[PDB]
Amino acid sequence: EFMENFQKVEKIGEGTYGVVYKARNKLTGEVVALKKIRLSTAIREISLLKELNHPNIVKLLDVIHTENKLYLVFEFLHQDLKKFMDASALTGIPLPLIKSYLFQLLQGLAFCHSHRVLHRDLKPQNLLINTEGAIKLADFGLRTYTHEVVTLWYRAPEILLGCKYYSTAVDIWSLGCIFAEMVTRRALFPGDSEIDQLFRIFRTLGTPDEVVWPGVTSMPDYKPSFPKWARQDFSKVVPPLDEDGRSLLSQMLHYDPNKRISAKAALAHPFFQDVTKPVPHLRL
Ligand SMILES: Cc1ncc(-c2ccnc(Nc3ccc(S(C)(=O)=O)cc3)n2)n1C(C)C
Repeated sequence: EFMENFQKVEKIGEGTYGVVYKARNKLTGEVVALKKIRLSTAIREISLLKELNHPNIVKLLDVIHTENKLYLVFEFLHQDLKKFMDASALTGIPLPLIKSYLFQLLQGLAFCHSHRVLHRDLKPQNLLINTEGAIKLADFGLRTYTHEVVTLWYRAPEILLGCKYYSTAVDIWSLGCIFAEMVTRRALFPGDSEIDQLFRIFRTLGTPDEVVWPGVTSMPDYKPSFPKWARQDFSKVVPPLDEDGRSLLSQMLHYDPNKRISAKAALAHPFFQDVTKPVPHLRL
C-alpha cells in the first residue's frame, strides 16, 4: 500500500537492516532513498532520530510503520565513499579532499555525540558524498537480511573484547580506520572473523596490556593466551602521511577508549589548520 506513494527507480543497497531503493515520491516528485525493513521501542527511538539534523548527517525525512514493515525515507545522495575510493584507487584521493572529508565526518560525529547518539557501525559503505564536496553519515546502527557478512574491519577493540557498554569512542576508532584507508588505498585491518580482526589490530598496534589499557585483561573475551605482538610505527602503517596526520590517527586509534581523542578535540588538531573544502570529480 505504502509503496504506491513511490516509484522504485533502482536498488542501491542491501543495508544492514534492509534493502534501500532510490525512489521518486509519486505526487511531489521528490527523489529519496527508501529503506524497507522487515519485522514499539524501535519506533520511538527511530522517531527521535528525525530530530538529529546536521549538514553531515543524511536527513531522515519520515519513519513509516505499516503492515509489519518499517520504512525509512531519507534525502538522496548519489554515491558512497566506497565507490569513490575504489574509483580513485590508481591515483589516490588527494590529501586536501581526504582532509575535508575527515573534518566533515568529525563535525558530524561531534554533533551526534553531543546529543549522546552513537553510530556504532561506521564504514565507507555508509558515508555518502555529493558533487558539492559534502560527505554525510548514514545508516546509524542500533549477517544482513541477504545473508551477506557484516564487515568487522572498522570495529573497535572494546567491542571485539566483549564490552557491554559502547562509548562514543567506538566511532572515533572506525573513522580512524577509514582515514587510514583513504590515505593508503587499502583497508587497515581487514579481518574476516572476530579473532582475525582482533589479531590484525594486535599485530599492528601491539597486543594491549594493563600498561596501555587499564582493565583490558578483565574484559569478557580477553584471554591471557593471546599472542604478544610488539607495536609497529605509524610511519610504516600510513606512509606517506605527514606528521600531523600520523599524530591525529594515532590518537584516534588509542586502545583505551578513555584516552582516545574525542571528535571535538580532533577538530582542534593541527592537522586541520589548513583544511579546505575541495570539490571531488564525480561521475554520476
Ligand atoms: C543503508 C542506507 N540507508 C540509507 C542509505 C542512503 C541514504 C541516502 N542516499 C543513499 N544513496 C546511495 C547509497 C549508495 C549508493 S552506491 C551506488 O554507491 O551503492 C548510491 C546512492 N543511501 N543507505 C545507503 C548507505 C545504502
